[PDB]
Amino acid sequence: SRRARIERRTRESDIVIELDLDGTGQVAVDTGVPFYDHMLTALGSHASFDLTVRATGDVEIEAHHTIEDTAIALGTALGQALGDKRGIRRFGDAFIPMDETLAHAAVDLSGRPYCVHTGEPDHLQHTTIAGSSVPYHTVINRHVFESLAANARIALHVRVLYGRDPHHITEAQYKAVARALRQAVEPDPRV
Amino acid sequence: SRRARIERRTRESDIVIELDLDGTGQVAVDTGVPFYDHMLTALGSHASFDLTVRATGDVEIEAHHTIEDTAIALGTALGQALGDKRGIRRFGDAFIPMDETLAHAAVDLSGRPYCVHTGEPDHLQHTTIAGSSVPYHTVINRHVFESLAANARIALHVRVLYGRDPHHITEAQYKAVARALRQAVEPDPRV
Amino acid sequence: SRRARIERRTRESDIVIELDLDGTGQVAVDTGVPFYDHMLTALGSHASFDLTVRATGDVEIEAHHTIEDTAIALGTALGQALGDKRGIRRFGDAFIPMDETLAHAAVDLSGRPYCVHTGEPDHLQHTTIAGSSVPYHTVINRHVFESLAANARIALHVRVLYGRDPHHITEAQYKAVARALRQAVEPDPRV
Amino acid sequence: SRRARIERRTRESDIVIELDLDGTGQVAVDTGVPFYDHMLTALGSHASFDLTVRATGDVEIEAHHTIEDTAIALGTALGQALGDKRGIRRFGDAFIPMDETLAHAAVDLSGRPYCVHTGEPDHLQHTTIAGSSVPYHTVINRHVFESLAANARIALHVRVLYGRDPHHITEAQYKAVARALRQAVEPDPRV
Amino acid sequence: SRRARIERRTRESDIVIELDLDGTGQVAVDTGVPFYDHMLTALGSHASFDLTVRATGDVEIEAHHTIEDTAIALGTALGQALGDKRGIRRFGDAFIPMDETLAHAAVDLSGRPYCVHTGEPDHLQHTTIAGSSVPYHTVINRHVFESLAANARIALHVRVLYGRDPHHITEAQYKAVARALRQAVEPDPRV
Amino acid sequence: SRRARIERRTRESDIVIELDLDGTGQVAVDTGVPFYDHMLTALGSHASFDLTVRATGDVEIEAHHTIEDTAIALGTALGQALGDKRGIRRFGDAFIPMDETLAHAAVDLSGRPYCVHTGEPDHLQHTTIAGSSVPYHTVINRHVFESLAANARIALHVRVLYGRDPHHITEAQYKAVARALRQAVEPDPRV
Ligand SMILES: O=P(O)(O)OC[C@@H](O)[C@@H](O)c1cnc[nH]1
Ligand SMILES: O=P(O)(O)OC[C@@H](O)[C@@H](O)c1cnc[nH]1
Ligand SMILES: O=P(O)(O)OC[C@@H](O)[C@@H](O)c1cnc[nH]1
Ligand SMILES: O=P(O)(O)OC[C@@H](O)[C@@H](O)c1cnc[nH]1
Ligand SMILES: O=P(O)(O)OC[C@@H](O)[C@@H](O)c1cnc[nH]1
Ligand SMILES: O=P(O)(O)OC[C@@H](O)[C@@H](O)c1cnc[nH]1
Ligand SMILES: [Cl-]
Ligand SMILES: [Cl-]
Ligand SMILES: [Mn+2]
Ligand SMILES: [Mn+2]
Ligand SMILES: [Mn+2]
Ligand SMILES: [Mn+2]
Ligand SMILES: [Mn+2]
Ligand SMILES: [Mn+2]
Ligand SMILES: [Mn+2]
Ligand SMILES: [Mn+2]
Ligand SMILES: [Mn+2]
Ligand SMILES: [Mn+2]
Ligand SMILES: [Mn+2]
Ligand SMILES: [Mn+2]
Repeated sequence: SRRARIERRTRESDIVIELDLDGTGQVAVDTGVPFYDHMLTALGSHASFDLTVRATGDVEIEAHHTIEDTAIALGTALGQALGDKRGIRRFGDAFIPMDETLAHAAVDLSGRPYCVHTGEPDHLQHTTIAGSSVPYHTVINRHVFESLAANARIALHVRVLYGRDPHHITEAQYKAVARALRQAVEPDPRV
Repeated sequence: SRRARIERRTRESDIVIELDLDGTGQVAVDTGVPFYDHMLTALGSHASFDLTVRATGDVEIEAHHTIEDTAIALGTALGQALGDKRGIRRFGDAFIPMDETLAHAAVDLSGRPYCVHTGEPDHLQHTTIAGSSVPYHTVINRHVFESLAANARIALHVRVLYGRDPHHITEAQYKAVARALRQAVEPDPRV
Repeated sequence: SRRARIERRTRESDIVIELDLDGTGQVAVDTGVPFYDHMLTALGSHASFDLTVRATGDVEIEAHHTIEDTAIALGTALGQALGDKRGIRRFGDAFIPMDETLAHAAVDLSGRPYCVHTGEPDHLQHTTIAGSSVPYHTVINRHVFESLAANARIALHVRVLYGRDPHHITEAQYKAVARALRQAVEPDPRV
Repeated sequence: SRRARIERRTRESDIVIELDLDGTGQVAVDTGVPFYDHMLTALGSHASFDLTVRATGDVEIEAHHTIEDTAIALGTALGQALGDKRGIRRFGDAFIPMDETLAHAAVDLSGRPYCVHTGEPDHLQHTTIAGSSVPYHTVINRHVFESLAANARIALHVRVLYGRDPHHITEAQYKAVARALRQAVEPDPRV
Repeated sequence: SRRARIERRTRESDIVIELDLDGTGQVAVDTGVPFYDHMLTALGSHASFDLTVRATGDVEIEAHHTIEDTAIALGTALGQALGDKRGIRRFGDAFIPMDETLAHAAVDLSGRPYCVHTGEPDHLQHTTIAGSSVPYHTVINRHVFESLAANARIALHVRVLYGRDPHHITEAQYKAVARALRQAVEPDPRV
Repeated sequence: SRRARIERRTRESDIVIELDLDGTGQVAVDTGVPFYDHMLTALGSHASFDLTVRATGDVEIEAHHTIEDTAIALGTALGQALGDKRGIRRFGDAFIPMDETLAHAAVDLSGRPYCVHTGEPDHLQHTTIAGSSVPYHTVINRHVFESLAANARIALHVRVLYGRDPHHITEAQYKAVARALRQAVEPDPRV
C-alpha cells in the first residue's frame, strides 16, 4: 500500500532500502557504521515504519559517503512511498526529551525540499562517537537531515532547544524527526 | 450544529461570514484584497472549516478597514459557533514550516480574549505584498490576530521562530492559527 | 460668525476650503488622495468644525503637492476664522488612544507659528499607505502639521507616545490635533 | 437612564455590581480584599459613579480570582450602562499626582477593547500590600485594567510617569482611570 | 486497571494519594495549602486523571515539607499506575497560553528520572501567593516538578516561554505538565 | 467669597498679597525683580485670579529672599482662599507650548504639600535672565514651585517635556501651573 524498495549503487556504496509507512516498527539496519545503525533503528521504530536498510560503502575513508548515500536512498524511499500524499495529516512535529537534552522536529510533506537545522551546540561540529568499529562524526547529523529532506522533497526543521551529551543530542534529533514523520504520514480522518 | 452567520455593516465596510467548525475545508473568500483572500482561504482550509467570506470596503483608502472588519466579524462567528464549548479539546497548537520560515500558534478557547504575537522580523512592520490589485501591508498581521482573538474571546499566541520571505512568514502564521484552532475546536473523547 | 472660505490656485493644485469653527462635524473632503481625505474628515469631525475641502492637483507626480497646498489653505482658513481670538480658551490638548497607539497634541493659538513633532517611530519616514487610488507616504504627516501651524500662525506640538501600526499612528495624530483645536477655539466663559 | 446590574457566578466567585454612570459618588464595595475595596471605592467616587460591588470568592487561594471576576463584571456593567454611546465626549484623560507619584490614564470608548499599561516600577511585579485581612499583590494592577477594558470594550491606556510608594502608585492609577472615565462618559454638548 | 494508592507518613507529613490514569477528571485535593490544592486540581483535571489527595503536614513551619511530600507521593503513584508502560504513546507535550503567559511541558515516560525547568522569570524565586490561609512560595514550583519526575522515574521538561503574573505563570506550568502527561499515558493504537 | 490678604514681614522682605480665586485676571505685581513680576503676572492672569503683589526686599544681595518670601506668602494666600475646598474640581493640569518649549503642570489640592519638578534642562541651574534692573537666576524656578506647594499645602508636579530658551522654559512653567490651578480651583458641578 505505502511501500518502496530503493536500490542505489555508486562508486562509493551499495544501498537497499525497504520501507513501509504503515508499519509497526519492524526495523533492521546494517550500514557498517554501528552508531548510524542505532540512529536509523531509532528513526524507523519511533516512526512506526517497517524499515530494512542494508548498506556497504568505503568506510576505510570514513562513514560520510555511506551515511550520505543511505540518507539519500531513505529520502527517495520516503518520497516514493508517500506517492500523491492524498488524505494525510501532512504536518507533524514532536518534542523529544532525552535526560538533559530537548530536541524538536517539525515537518511539512509539501513536495518542496527544505531543511533548517538550529541550536546544535558548537562542540558537535568536531565530536566523534567512537566504539570498537567505524566511528560517527556528529558534524554529519545536519547532512543526514538535509539529504533526507532533499530526496523525500519535504520541509524538515530540526531544533536542539538545549543539551550537553552528543549521543543524547543526536539520538533526540533522530527520534524527533521519526515522531514528526509518524504524525505527518498518518491518514487525516477529515481531508 | 456548530455554525454561525454574521453580518457586519459599518460606514467603511459590509461583511457576511458563514462558518461551520465541523467542515471539510469548503472555503470561498472575496474581500477585494486578494492576498488577504489567500490568507483566509489558507486559514479556512487548514482549520477544516467550511467558510464563506464576502466583504466590500473602502479599499480606495487602503485594505486596513476591510481587513480589520473582516477579522472582527470572523472572530464573532468563531465565538458564536463554539457556543458553550462543552466537550472540546480547548487547547490546540501547530508548527508550520514554510521553506526557511517556522511559525507556531497556540490557542486556549478560554472565553478570555488575549493575543500575544512575537518573533516577526522588524522588516514586516513596513513590508507591502503588492500585485495587480489592492496591496496588503504585513504590519496588519498583528491586527488580524488581535481582532480574531478579541472577538472570538480566546487566547491566541502566534510566534515566528525564524524566517525571511514576508509571504512565507505571513502564510505560515495564518496556517499555524488554522491548525491550532482545528485541534482546539475538535470534540475531546474524554471530557 | 467664525467662518472663512479660502481659494488657493497654484501651478500644481486648485483648493477651496469652507471652514466654520462653531460647527457640528458636517465634513466633506475630496482631495484625490483618499487616505488624506480620511485624515482631514477625522480632523474636521473630531474638531466639531463644519469643513468642506475640494482639491485637485498633480497626483501623477505623487500626493505631496496636493497634500501640502491643502494644509496651507486649511491653515490660512483656521487663522482667518479665528480673527482677533478675543474670549477663547486659547490653549487646548488631547490624548488619543487608538488600539496600541497613544498620541497627544497641545496647541497655543498665539499668532506665533511653531510646530514640534516628536516620537513618531522611524519606520513612518518611509511607510506607504496604499489602496486602489493615489497612495499616502506617512513621511508627509510632519509636513501637514508644519503647514497647518505656519499658516494658522499657531503653536502646534504633536507627540506619539508609542505605537506600531502606521494607520493608527497617523489617525491618532490627526484626531489629537482635532480635539486640541476644538478645546482651544471654544469660548472661555471667564475671559 | 445609564444603569446596569450585573450578576456573575463562577466556580471561584459570586459578584453583584450596580452601576449608574450619572451618579454623585455613592459607593459601597465589599470584595473580601480590603485594599481592593479601597481602590474600587476610589474608582467609583472619582468617576462620580454610583457603584455597589458585593463579591465573595476563594480568598483562601489568594485575591486573584475575586479581583479578576470583579473587574470582568465591572467592565461588563460599564459597557452595558454606556449602551449606544450616542452624544458622549468619548475621549477622557486625567493626571493624578499622589505625593511623589504621577499617574495618567487616557480612554477612548471605541467598542474596541485595548489596554496598554506602562511605566509601573519593576518592584510592583512582586510587591504585597498586607494588613490584618487578605493581602493585595500589586502585580494584579495590570490584570484589573486589562479585565476592565476587555469587558467594557474600550481603549484604556494607563501610565506611571514616576513614583516610589506602591500604595501611591496603585491608588494614583485607579484614580486616573476614574477621572478619565468621568470625562469620557459625560454628555458632549456639541455632538 | 491503571490505579495506585500511595500512603506516605513522615515526621513532617501524612499523605494519601488515589490515582487512576484512565479517569474523567474526578479530582479532590486537600493539602492545607489552598493555592497548591488549586494547582494539583488543575493538574488532575487537565490530565483526565481521577485523583484524590489528602495531606496534613507541618504548615506552622511553611508549606514546603507538605508540598514536597505530596509531590513525592504523587510521583510514586504515577510510576506505580504506569506499571510496565506497554502500548502507551510514551511522549507527550502541551503548550498552555494563560493570558500573557505561554508555558510548555514535554515528557518521556523513559524510567530515567530527569527534570529540566527553564524560562521562569527571576521574580518567581522570591514571590509569595498569599490568601487567608497558608501561603505558597513560587520558588517551590521547580521543587514540585523535580519531585514528580524523580519519583515517577520520567523525563519532564517544563518551559516558560514568557509571562508576568506569578499565578498565570505557575498555573500554566501545572496545566502544561497535566496535558503532556495525558498525551504520554494514552494507549498508542500502533505499538 | 474666595479671597485672602496675607502680610509677611521678615528681616529680609515685606510682602502684601491680595488674592481672589474667582477673578478675571486683574493682576498687579511689583517685587523689585522685573522678570519675576512678569512671571507672577502670567501666573495671576492665566489662573483667572485677581492678584495684587507688593514686595520690597534685600535685592542688594540678589532676588532670592524676595522671590522666596513672595512665593511663601502667595502659597499661604492660595491655601487660605481655598478654605475647606468643598465642591471644587480638586485636580487640574495644563500643557503650555511656548515656541520650541512644551511644559506641563498637574495639581491635586490635597492638603498634602508635595512638589516634583522634572525635565528642566541642566543649563537653567546656572542661567541668568538680566535686564536693566535686578536679574533673575533660573535656578530659583524650582524654589518658587516648592515654596508655593509647601505653603498652599497642595501637590504640584511641574514638567518640562523639552525646550531651549530659558525665558520660554520658565514662562511656560509658570503658565502651566497657572492653568492647572485654574482648572483645580473651579467649582465641580457634580460634587
Ligand atoms: O528510548 P529507547 O528505548 O528507544 O532508547 C534506548 C536507550 O537506552 C539508549 O538509546 C540510550 C540511552 N542513553 C543514550 N542512549
Ligand atoms: O500549502 P498550500 O498548498 O496550502 O499552499 C500553496 C502554496 O503553493 C502557496 O501558497 C505558496 C508557496 N510559497 C508561497 N505561497
Ligand atoms: O473613531 P472613528 O469612528 O472616527 O474612526 C473609525 C475607525 O473605524 C477607522 O478610522 C479605523 C480603525 N482602525 C483604523 N482606522
Ligand atoms: O484623595 P482621597 O481623599 O480620595 O484619598 C484619601 C487618602 O488619605 C488615602 O487614600 C491615602 C493617602 N496615602 C495613601 N492613601
Ligand atoms: O482554565 P480553568 O477553568 O481550569 O481555570 C479557571 C481560571 O478561571 C482560574 O484558575 C484563573 C484565572 N486566572 C488565574 N486563575
Ligand atoms: O502669551 P502672553 O500674551 O501671556 O505672553 C506675551 C509674550 O509675548 C511674552 O511673554 C513672550 C514671548 N516670548 C517670550 N516672552
Ligand atoms: Cl505626558
Ligand atoms: Cl518551542
Ligand atoms: Mn557529502
Ligand atoms: Mn543510544
Ligand atoms: Mn485598526
Ligand atoms: Mn502563498
Ligand atoms: Mn513640500
Ligand atoms: Mn482609519
Ligand atoms: Mn487571571
Ligand atoms: Mn490609600
Ligand atoms: Mn525540599
Ligand atoms: Mn487560578
Ligand atoms: Mn531659600
Ligand atoms: Mn515673556
